[PDB]
Formats: sequence, C-alpha cells, structure tokens
Amino acid sequence: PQAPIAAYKPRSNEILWDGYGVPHIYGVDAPSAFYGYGWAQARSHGDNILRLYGEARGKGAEYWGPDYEQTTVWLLTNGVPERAQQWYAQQSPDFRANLDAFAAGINAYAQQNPDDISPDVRQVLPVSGADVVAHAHRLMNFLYVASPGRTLGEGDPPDLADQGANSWAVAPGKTANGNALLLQNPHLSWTTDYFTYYEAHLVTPDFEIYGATQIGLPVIRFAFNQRMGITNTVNGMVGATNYRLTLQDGGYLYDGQVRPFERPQASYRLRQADGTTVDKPLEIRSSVHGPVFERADGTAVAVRVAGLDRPGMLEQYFDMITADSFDDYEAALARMQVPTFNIVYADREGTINYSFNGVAPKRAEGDIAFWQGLVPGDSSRYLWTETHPLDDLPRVTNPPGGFVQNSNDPPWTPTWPVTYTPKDFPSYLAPQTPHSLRAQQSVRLMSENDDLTLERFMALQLSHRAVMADRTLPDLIPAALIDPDPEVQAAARLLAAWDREFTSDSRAALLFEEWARLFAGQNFAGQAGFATPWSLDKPVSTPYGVRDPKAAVDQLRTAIANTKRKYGAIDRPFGDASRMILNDVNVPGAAGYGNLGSFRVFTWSDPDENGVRTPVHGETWVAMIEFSTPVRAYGLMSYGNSRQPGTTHYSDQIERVSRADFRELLLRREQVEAAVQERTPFNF
Repeated sequence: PQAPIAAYKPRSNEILWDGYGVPHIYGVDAPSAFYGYGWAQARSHGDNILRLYGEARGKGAEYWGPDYEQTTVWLLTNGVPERAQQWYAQQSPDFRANLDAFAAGINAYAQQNPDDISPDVRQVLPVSGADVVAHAHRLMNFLYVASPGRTLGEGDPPDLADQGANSWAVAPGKTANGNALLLQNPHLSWTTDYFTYYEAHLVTPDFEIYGATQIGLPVIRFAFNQRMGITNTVNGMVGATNYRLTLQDGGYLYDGQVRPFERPQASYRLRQADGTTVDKPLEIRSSVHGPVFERADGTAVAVRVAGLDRPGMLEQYFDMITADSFDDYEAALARMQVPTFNIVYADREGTINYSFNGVAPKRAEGDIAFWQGLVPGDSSRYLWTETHPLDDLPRVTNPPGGFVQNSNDPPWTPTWPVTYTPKDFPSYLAPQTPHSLRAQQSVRLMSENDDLTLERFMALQLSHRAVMADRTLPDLIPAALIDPDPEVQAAARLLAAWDREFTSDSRAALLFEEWARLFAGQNFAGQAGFATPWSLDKPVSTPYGVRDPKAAVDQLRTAIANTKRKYGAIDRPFGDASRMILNDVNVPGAAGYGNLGSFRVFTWSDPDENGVRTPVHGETWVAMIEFSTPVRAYGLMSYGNSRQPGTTHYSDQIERVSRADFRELLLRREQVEAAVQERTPFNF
C-alpha cells in the first residue's frame, strides 16, 4: 500500500503485558515510554539490572565482595563511573529526560514492589540516568571492545567470550511479495546477566519500536517497526590497543625519553564475608596511551580505548531505530557513537544495508594481528589519535545479489557477488581469517534461494547442517573402514548413514562432534586437518577434505572413546543427550555448534553424569520480519522474558523453541488488546 498503517497515538500511559510477559509500553510521550520501559525491565529483570548497575558504579566489590573485585578494579582504573557522569552530563536535554525516566521507572517498580527486589541488590537503589549511561558504557567499551581478561592476557571467561549472531536482510527483488525480510539472531550466553535479552514494545504518538535489547539498556538494539528494522552481530572491531610499556626511572620509556605516569590515588570498599567492608587503596596510573595494568607475569600494559569521547551511543541507536528514512538511519549511524558491531538494516521502502560498524583507530602501519597483540608502548609511532568515519568502513547497500548477511565472519562476503575485497580497506580493520562453516552456510542459504516468503525465510533460519561432516566424511569414512577395530567400522557406518543434520533423532551427531573436537580443536575452528585450506576465492566451499586420513582415523578411535565417556554410547539420539531444560521444562534439542556449520546455534555444554547437556550459548532472541504493510513478524526468546526468582516467564517459550513454533510478534493495538493478560496503568 506504499503508505504505512495509521500510527497508534496513545492517550494514557499503560503497559499491556501479553501471556509471555512481553510488555507493550504505551506512553503519551517519550519519557513516559522510557519510564514504562524501565518499570517493565525492573519487573522482569530487576535483580540482575540492579546488580549490573551496582557494578557499573565501580561498586561491585563494595556491594558483593571479592568475586566482583576484578571488574571494580577494571572499571575504576578505566575511569568508567566518572566517564559515565560526563557522558550523562553530555546528553542532549531530551535524551537525558528519557534516561532519567527510564531510571525512575526502575526505582518506581522497586518502590512499589520492595519485596520483589532481591535483598542483596536493594542497596543499589535508587538508580539514576548516569547509572544507565554507566552500564551501557561498561557493556560497549569495557566488555565488548576492551575487557580485563584480554588486557591482563588471561583471556575472557566464556560468560563474555562466547559471542556471535546471524543476520540476514533480503531485498524485495529476492522475495515473493516484494517486501524486505530481516533476521534478528544474536548468539550470547544463556546465563550471563549483562547479555540477557529482553523483548519489549514501545509506543508513543511519535515513535514505535519492537524488539530485544540487553537488560538494563534503555534502547532496543534489535528493533523493528512498521517502517524499518535493524539487527546486530559482533565484528570484533579492534577498538582498543594493549601497549607493552617499558618501565624505567619511575616512569615509562617513550621515544627514548622517560615519561611520567599520571596518578590518581583512588580507593574502593571491599565487602567481607561477615558483611562489613574494608577500604582498599587503588593507585590509577596512566601513560600517554591510557590506564596501566600489571599482568601476573609482571608486564605493564597500558590500554587505549577508542571512542571515550562518544557519549551518544544510546541516542544513536534510538535515532537509528526510529529513523523516518534510510538517509536518516545513515546520518545517525554516521555519528560513530556505537563503538562496535556489524549492523544490518531493512525497511518497507525496500532498502537493505550492511555496515561493518564501530570506532576504528586510523593507523599508519600494522595489520590486524599486530594491533590485537601487545603493541610496543615505547614509541609515538603506535599512538593513534584519529578514527575512521563511517565512509571508510565496509558497507553494502542494495547489492546486486539482493541480500546482505553476517554471521561473525570477516566482512568479505556480506553479499554475493561481493561489492568490494579486503585490499579496498586498511588491513587492520578486519581479519582475513577463514569464514566459519556457519558463515559460509549463511551466504549459501541466501544466495541459493529466490522468491523468498516469510515462511521459507523462517525455515531457512532453522538450518542445522553438519557442514563440517560434508567437508570431512567423504574422506574419513572410507579411511575408517580400513581400520580393523569393529567399533571404528561400526562408527564409520553410523556416520555414513547420517543425513548430516543435527536433528533430535540423529544417532550419529554426537560421535561426529567428538571426532570434530579432535580434528578441528575444541572450538571446531582449526584448519590444519583439512586437505584443501580456506580460500577467499572459494569462500563457501573451503576448507575441504581430510589431509591425513590415517591420523584422522586415530582421532576417530579416541572420539569413539570420548563419545562413550560423555554419552554412554556412540549412537545416543542427539536430542536425548542435547536437552533444553529451564526450570521443570525439559525438551529435546536440535541444531548445534556454529563452527560445525549449524546456522541455528546451540552451543551445547559438556554433558553431566547422565550424558545430558544444555545450551550455554546460541539462539536467544530470534525474530524474522517481513516489511509488508502492515509488517508481519515472528519471534521467540529461548529463556523467556523474565529471570526474576519465581517468574512464570522463564521456561515458557523453550518448548516452543524446541518445536520452532514462533510467536506472532504483535505490533498493532488490536492485536495487543486481544493478547493482553496484565495491565500496568502508570503515571510518569
């Protein structure tokens, strides 16, 4: 109807909650919607939001003791609580009012429902707009871009490190009905608090947004509406540098001169087991690069984070997701206030766009591997001061191929055919590393399909191909059949009969994973085992083959043992071992590891004593949107919409997830009114 449906114009403030605890927040103006949003978030996730906001204040240690102390030291040394005050002071008046409203929403819920807030996090109250800013700043710059694990060279815990996503946007020309399609599909921890997605709907007379965001964030990162929608995937935009300092004469050597550290003398409180606290002094040293950390091995490392002068992250996302046109979206994107992420855009006018987004330092020399390692901190040659504008970054708009995609692969095949190559960009922007089997599968699923309907688009999202099996079994099986061990022969035949799909009933899939663990490493990303290595000239059909079939058969022998150790048998049905268990809901699993090729992702834990494992990471918020008039959208949230103790909205979608039975996402007032179970009238 090339003119959108009449926008709903709310006349009172109310949250209409549906049966799954999805809040439909109707506000008479923007602060009202943000207030209801905070209120809703607090109701569904209050305890963890408070804890996180506590942490963002640099008060984790003070509130909860030694387990929170590393983050405290990290955030204080990096001046995060103070930077938050600054960024908060630096908001536009309008947006600050929204942030304040959001916080007031949280406080108000807590004030009206004090017994619903967990006793341990009551002390955090009240919260403020600055806390909201701090949390978002922590999340973006000091979890995503820089983290203490990386700076300390200890590595990040899985809670943080397991990050991924799928993203598809399909142009009209590639669809049946002529409307852009969009897949929102982030893959984060199912347990990590700051990575908990919350689904919501905000309606004012001026804007409408539907979708998911991490708890405690006041704006929706995976948002769509009647006009447009976006989705994100992590791109590991190298937005920070760790510098190895040479310590000398009480300072650090730099361009042959001894330079002084800048020193604040801070201190923080540390909660004791008995509930009292001790004051711990904290000296914060900064070189010209940034704050200085000392590794366990005694290396002095200065961490330099890009975009510390970018306070408009939350407002950028807000203006992006409420954009009236693609030009507006881009103008907002072009502010470079969002420090990281691939961002994919689709709208009802038919535009699709992929952007390798973030705040990337301009560097005179060095490739991406150089800039991800310890960079020498004794030379001004390595001190960047400038960042790339949007226009310097890999982007694709309405490509000839009619789609854009990203599955955390380097941005070198975001569409097919490609519209640029690695040499078109500085070598430090993105790795030129092999694309994962899931990423190759993403390109294939879009490129190879035409005349897409929403239903078909949704079916394709469910892909759970063992691509790794396609690349290896042709060589492994014949070689395994040579082996005299009848068990190895039996294993080979089990593997040969398998359709190479990670279905619940697959008796071969677990064994295969175990072999793959050895063949391609614990993360299934190793390349040394393949006969034909990955090539950007065959980006979706390499790597391929088994380089050393003898050794691979030895790996199968060990794998057979591992499978039996873990699962009690080499032929246990995949979905008997792989379970999705939330509260007392226990449903069969399907799909699996992305690195094995599964597009739909469940990163199955190690099994327990019964051989049972559950997703530690993977499908969380999944939504497919057709930009028809009106839009049509379906979605699910694996672990429900609430994690508050005792909620009925934690385990209430996982059964549907197991059957790929998506909910209709309800954006229209009439639909919302039809689905409403709870109403929270409010007044901001």
